[PDB]
Amino acid sequence: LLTAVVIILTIAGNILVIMAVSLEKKLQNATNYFLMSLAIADMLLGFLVMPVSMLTILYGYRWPLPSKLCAVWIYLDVLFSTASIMHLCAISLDRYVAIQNPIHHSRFNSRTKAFLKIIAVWTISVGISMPIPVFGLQDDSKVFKEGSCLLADDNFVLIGSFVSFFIPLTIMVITYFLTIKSLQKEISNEQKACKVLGIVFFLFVVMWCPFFITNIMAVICNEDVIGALLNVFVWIGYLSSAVNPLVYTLFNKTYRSAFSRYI
Ligand SMILES: COc1cc(CCN)cc(OC)c1OC
Repeated sequence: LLTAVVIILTIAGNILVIMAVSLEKKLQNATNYFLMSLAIADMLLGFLVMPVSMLTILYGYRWPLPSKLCAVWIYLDVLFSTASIMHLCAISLDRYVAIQNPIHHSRFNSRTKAFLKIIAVWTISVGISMPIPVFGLQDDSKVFKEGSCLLADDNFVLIGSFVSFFIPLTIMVITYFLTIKSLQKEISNEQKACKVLGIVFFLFVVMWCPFFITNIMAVICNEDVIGALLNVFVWIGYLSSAVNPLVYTLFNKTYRSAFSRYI
């Protein structure tokens, strides 16, 4: 099956990134520590969540797993997906701040800033993903629907899709536009950086955008077609966790050398 390839690529990429950060003396700085935290989140998703979804695919969408375990499963899904999304948003904000005024960025570029950023993004993701365990375990009807298990809370879906992908999307759009308008004011290094930023932004938009917009159209509005579209797009969005470890690292020569050495 095609879904078994994605889990293999996710875990392979995150192992390679983790060993590249940990076993290299030159890559150990704040940015690669934030990237390591992102890789940790993507590994936790691709280890605890995606094989369960593959078992759901194989089992005909009746839930073999315990019912109570589905609510915590949705909790882990939302937790790790939000963690990845605001990790990318914080990466984009840090890139814009470091590119617009590089002198003032180096005055406060210690490891304390990176630790505070990691703490902030994980606390934000935990707070966003907080109600699913508390309300889903008390009432089983809020997470189950005719054997299949999905978020049946419409208002929670709207709020947690507006605060997790419609604030970060506009933040990333604004920072990408401003970073493009900042580097163009000045040179193959800057053009290569612009190409990399554009590739990253458009890959993120292409990978993640259809899932949230069809999730919104599922609730705000033919049910089988929308359900199948959400079914395909939630697996398309899982492919982004196997792409961010590669794209954010392979543009460096040291990362390419380390990945060729370790394999
Ligand atoms: C918070 O954003 C979400 C992120 C995912 C990631 C799914 N792989 C699923 C959701 O609903 C279950 C979300 O809330 C609507």
